[PDB]
Formats: sequence, structure tokens, C-alpha cells
Amino acid sequence: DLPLDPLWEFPRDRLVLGKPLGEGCFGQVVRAEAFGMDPARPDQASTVAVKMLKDNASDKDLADLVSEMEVMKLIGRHKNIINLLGVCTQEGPLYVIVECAAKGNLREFLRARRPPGPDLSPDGPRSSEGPLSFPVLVSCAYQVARGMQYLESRKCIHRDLAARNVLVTEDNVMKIADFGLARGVHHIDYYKKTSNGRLPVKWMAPEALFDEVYTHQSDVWSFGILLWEIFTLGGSPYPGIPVEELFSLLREGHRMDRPPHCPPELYGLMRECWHAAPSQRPTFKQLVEALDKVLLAVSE
Ligand SMILES: CCC(=O)Nc1cc(N2CCC(N3CCOCC3)CC2)cc(F)c1Nc1n[nH]c2ccc(O[C@H](C)c3c(Cl)cncc3Cl)cc12
Repeated sequence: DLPLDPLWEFPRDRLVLGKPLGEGCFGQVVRAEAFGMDPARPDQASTVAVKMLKDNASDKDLADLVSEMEVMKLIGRHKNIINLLGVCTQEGPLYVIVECAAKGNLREFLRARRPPGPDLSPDGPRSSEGPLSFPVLVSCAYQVARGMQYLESRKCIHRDLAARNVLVTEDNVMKIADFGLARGVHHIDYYKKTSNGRLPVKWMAPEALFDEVYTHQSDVWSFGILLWEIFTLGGSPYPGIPVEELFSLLREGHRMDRPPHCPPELYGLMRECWHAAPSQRPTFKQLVEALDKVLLAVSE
């Protein structure tokens, strides 16, 4: 019923729907098997993520998914974002087929890989050694910055950059997800807690929260929060601070403390991202270059 785009259109019969991954405000995500995503290999199997309308779908929901689809087409391909692979718009439900990151989002990736605590019996020569090291953490931050720099060059504002919206591949490559969504910025329930207990307001820049103003610099603020998440190994920002208290603290210019086991170089970048004036925050290009210096210095 939608117009046919032969550039992106993919035969829905070449999809085998599998386990549901989750869902957002609009549309659900289902893992699926795809055959011949690469036209040079028609019978080759690959794992993809399929976005589709729920059974609740109003047209507003359909409009949002169609809007997301067209955004995907225009942004282009980059290593550090979830890329569009194809769509299904003809003779059946609307499918938006995007890349699949095997290890889930960055927050859960970090939380599941926190080092063994004071309770484990020393078994082997690496008992104190956890899965996560400092240079890899820096690499995670650096890749997200590169991805955001690309999105910025494509004039794309994320408006909810967080560790939960950064996905991790089998090779630990950071991929930014859900960058092209209509997020209803004019009707945000600031007290709304997600099913996994997240308060999205804690990632909002002041100009976004108070003035409903969104720029790339507002994403830089959110990136600073994401930096805090990474080096707390998936910690929740503003620990033990309810939304009501967050409002007044932000008005007082309150900022998060330096997390434990976090070098001053990176807390310095966090605080720079949290400067009140958006113009006094680093650009993503500057963030990429700054984090690159740290990464190269620790990559002997
Ligand atoms: C296609 C390979 C795959 O399964 N990937 C996967 C599984 C998951 N999960 C979530 C945890 C889930 N476990 C199951 C056991 O009980 C605890 C939860 C296992 C599957 C989450 C992901 F972000 C991903 N990674 C995604 N790759 N491509 C996506 C496209 C959209 C997408 O969106 C879902 C709603 C999502 C999810 Cl589920 C979690 N964080 C962020 C997002 Cl954006 C996730 C992925």
C-alpha cells in the first residue's frame, strides 16, 4: 500500500521471524533469520532485527515507523550505528529490517561484566581479573563518539543518547540505536519510569528539559552521562535522586561526583559535557579527538 522502493525493498518471504527482543513507545523489535540479504548470496543466512507495528497500532504509530524508515534511508551507513538493511512494504505488514548486535545494549553489557567481588574463592591465576579493562572502556566511549559525530554530520539529533541505546556486536563494536525516532518531546512524562527502572530525564540536557530545546550540544550533555555510565560499569546516573530532587539540583547547577576507579582525564570530559552553556561543551569531533589521545596512550 506504501510506495515501492526497489533500492531497499526486501522479500518478506526471505525472513523467518524468531524471538521478540523488546519494544518501545511505538513498534516492537523481533529477531529474525534472513536469506540473501546480500543479493550475491541468495541462500546465505544472516541474523537481523525486524521492527514492526504492534497489534495496538494506530496510524500515528504507523506514521512514526514510516518516519523512522525514511530517516534510516537518508542517514547512510556507518560502523558505529545500527544500519538499515532493508524494508518490507508490499503486500503485508510494514517491516523495517536493521542490523543485529549480538551482545545487547551497552548498559547490560557492562553490568554483566563487573569484576568478581570480595566473595569469590581464588581459582586460577586471574581471580582478580575481570572481563573489562580500562582501554576497552575507553574504546567503547570513543566508538560512540565517532558514531555521534557521523550522525551530527548527517544533521541527526538523537535526543535520548544513553548506554541502553548503544548496542554491542559480537566483536564488541559500539552501534548507536534508535537515532531517528519521534520521541514526543512535547509530552514527556518526566516522572515516568521504564520497566527496567530507567528515568530517561536523567539524560536530558538542561535546555532540553527546561526549554524543550534540542541541539547536537544537548546530545553532548547526554554523552557525558553515557561516559559516567561506562566508567561506573553500567551504573544509574544521579544515584538515589528522585525526579523532584533532580529538578531543583539541576537548577542549582549540581553535577555528579567523580566515580570510583575513574581517572581525572575522563571525569574532566564528563564535566566539560555538563557545562551549562551548550557552546562551552566540546563538539563530538573534539570528543573523538580527545578520547583518541587517551586510547592511543593506553594501547601500547
Ligand atoms: C538480533 C540479535 C539480538 O538478539 N540482539 C539483541 C538482543 C537483546 N536482548 C535483550 C535481552 C534479552 N534477555 C533475554 C533473557 O532474559 C533477559 C533479557 C535477550 C535479547 C537486546 C538487544 F539490544 C539486541 N541487539 C539488537 N540488535 N539489533 C537490535 C535492534 C533493535 C533493538 O531494540 C531493542 C528493543 C532493544 C533492546 Cl531489546 C535492549 N536495548 C536496546 C534496544 Cl534498542 C535491539 C537490537
